[PDB]
Amino acid sequence: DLVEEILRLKEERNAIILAHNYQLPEVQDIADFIGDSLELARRATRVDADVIVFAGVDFMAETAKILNPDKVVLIPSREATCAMANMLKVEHILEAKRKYPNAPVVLYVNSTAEAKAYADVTVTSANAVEVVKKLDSDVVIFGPDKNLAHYVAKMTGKKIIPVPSKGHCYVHQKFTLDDVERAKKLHPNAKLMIHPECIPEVQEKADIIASTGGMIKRACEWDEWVVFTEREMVYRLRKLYPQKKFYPAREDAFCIGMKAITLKNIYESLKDMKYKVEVPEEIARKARKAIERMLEMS
Ligand code: SF4
Ligand SMILES: [Cl-]
Repeated sequence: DLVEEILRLKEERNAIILAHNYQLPEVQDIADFIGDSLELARRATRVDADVIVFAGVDFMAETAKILNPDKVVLIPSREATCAMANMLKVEHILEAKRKYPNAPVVLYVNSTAEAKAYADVTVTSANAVEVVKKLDSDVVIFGPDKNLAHYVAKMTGKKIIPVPSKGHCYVHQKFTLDDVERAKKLHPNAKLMIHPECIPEVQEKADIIASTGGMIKRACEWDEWVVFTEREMVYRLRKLYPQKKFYPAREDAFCIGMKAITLKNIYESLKDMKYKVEVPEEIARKARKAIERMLEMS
């Protein structure tokens, strides 16, 4: 019984389990806190636990370690990785900076810790517009997601240069205008909640544009929603609001990296104290500073 074993080991290890909204239902069901990556990392800084088991992808566990350097942070599989974050290389940032010497570098939190060390400021989907509006430059380097960059450009009026030029999340890139039309045909009383990682023409059809935390916040505004994000978010929303109706926008919006994590490797993570997440000191210090500037600018 993996659940019973996990619960006992969590107590033995003085551990907290943090799960991203895209984790499998059986993982969400054993987590202590569920949410998006930055919010989970922040909430753990106020928790008296010795060990964090991060049920999510590598950059999320890295952010938890950056903000909780004094805790052991475990990732259940090193194959839990983010294809979008991995598209942004330090080279891309430096090459972009050498080309636009006066442009600030704004890093979406969905990005490696190493990339964060070169950012002037980080952003979440929820604070990206307010942060970028406060930058003096009308030209901004933004990464790694070109679709979020386009949304920020629209809402700020600034020129936003995506780094890398084609950075994107393959899960969110799948959604199309045909998916929007089908959603309205199959669920005519639903409103559309759309992640800003979706393509701009799909963003324009949204009733609300928000990442997963904002979807949870704004779900109270209507009783039926079609959800344009990774499909496990539907499970999360149905558990939060059993009185509402939620429908996935697609049959295939599946993040392979998120689903590298299973109940069995959460058990093995606590049993064997693996896999330990470490962040080099200089990267961690610089990544912290960009995050702190984000919170001051928002
Ligand atoms: S859903 Fe997209 S952005 Fe999130 S971890 Fe998976 S690949 Fe990365
Ligand atoms: Cl994600």
